Formats: sequence, C-alpha cells, structure tokens
Amino acid sequence: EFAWEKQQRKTFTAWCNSHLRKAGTQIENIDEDFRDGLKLMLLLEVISGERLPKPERGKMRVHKINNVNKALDFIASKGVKLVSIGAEEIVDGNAKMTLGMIWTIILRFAIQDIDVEETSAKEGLLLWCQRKTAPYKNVNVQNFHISWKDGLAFNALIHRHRPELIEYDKLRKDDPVTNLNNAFEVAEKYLDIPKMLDAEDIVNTARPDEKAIMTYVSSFYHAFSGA
Repeated sequence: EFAWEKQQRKTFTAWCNSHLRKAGTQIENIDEDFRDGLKLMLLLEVISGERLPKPERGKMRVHKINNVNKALDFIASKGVKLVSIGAEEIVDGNAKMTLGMIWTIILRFAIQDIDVEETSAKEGLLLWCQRKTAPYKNVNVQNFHISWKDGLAFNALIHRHRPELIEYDKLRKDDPVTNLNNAFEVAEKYLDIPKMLDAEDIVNTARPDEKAIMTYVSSFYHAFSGA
C-alpha cells in the first residue's frame, strides 16, 4: 500500500461514514464492506435523497453482483460514464477499483454540482476556497495538496464563516500538527463534519493526496454554501 492509497482508504471511509450514519450504519473496512453492494446502495440513497431498487439479501455471489450493478446503474443514470469499474471485481474485492469507485461517487455527488461564480465542480470548489481565504495573508490556496499542509487554510475557511470558533492570529505556521488538529476538532464539534484527515499523514507527506483533501474540503463547502 502506497501513501496515496492509505490516505484515500482512510479519508473515503470517513466520508462514507459521514453519510451512512444518517441511515443508522457504518463501514469499517472499505476493501470488504462494499463487496455485497448493500451499504453501497444505501450510501447512494443517502447522498442523492433518492430510492434505489430493492436489494437482494441472499448472500450468494449472484445477489452481490446484482446489488453492485444496481448501484452502478444508478450512478450511470446521473450522467457518469463509468470507466474500469465492474460489479464482479467489486464483489471479488479489487481494492484499487473500489477506491476508484468511491472517488467517482464523491466527485459526482459531492463536487460536480458545486457552482461558484459561473465555475463548476473541482474548479469551482478551488475558487470558493481562494475567495474565502483571500483575507488571510499567511494562506495561499493554489491547489488541493501542499497549500493545505500547514493547517492554516482549514482554520481560515472556518474563521471566515464562524470567527468566534477560531483564534486565528494565535495560530503559528511552524506548528502544523496543532493547526490541523484545531481545525479538525472545531469542525467535528461545531460544524458536524466528522474528521476525515489524519494530521500526521498531512505533515509527513510531501504532497498530500488531493482526492482526500478535496473530499474533506467539499464537506466544508456543503456545511457553508448557504452563508
């Protein structure tokens, strides 16, 4: 397992759980817990607000294949042409394909419909970050990786919306673990955004995984898009 794979596994698991809690469940092991399709279908129902077809609960491989195909068909119905994702391989436990499928879902259901100043999707999310953090001279959001490493950008995004929650000028660029954990804990407690990044992974990786950071940042957007 490379650095990127570990980061995606942890962050995508946490994101899935932030939704599955609304249906009274959770996953633990992303490599195993979508193989029968049941929680994959439930995830899709939660994030879309829509009902999918009845699943098969019989536990034979055919049932699992049929469930995963219901999930994939639903994704396709939202205008996604799936590439390199197949039900048999999901059921049989292809770890990289499973991460790619969950990223496809995050991108479609959390990022694509973002619209900021006539700019859509990941580009619109980045523009929003840049606009909201513009006042903060010790922040420079240029990307969804290195720009987030020192923790100041996460704190600034919160402070811009909820300044009473962040003592921004007390934050030190040279204390990234403190900064990251501060933002993560404030978001968990006051914004009901579960923690999806580990501070240690962020400071230790030269270029943090941009899919993991986008996943987490997109939850801030949704917490704050009605401001």
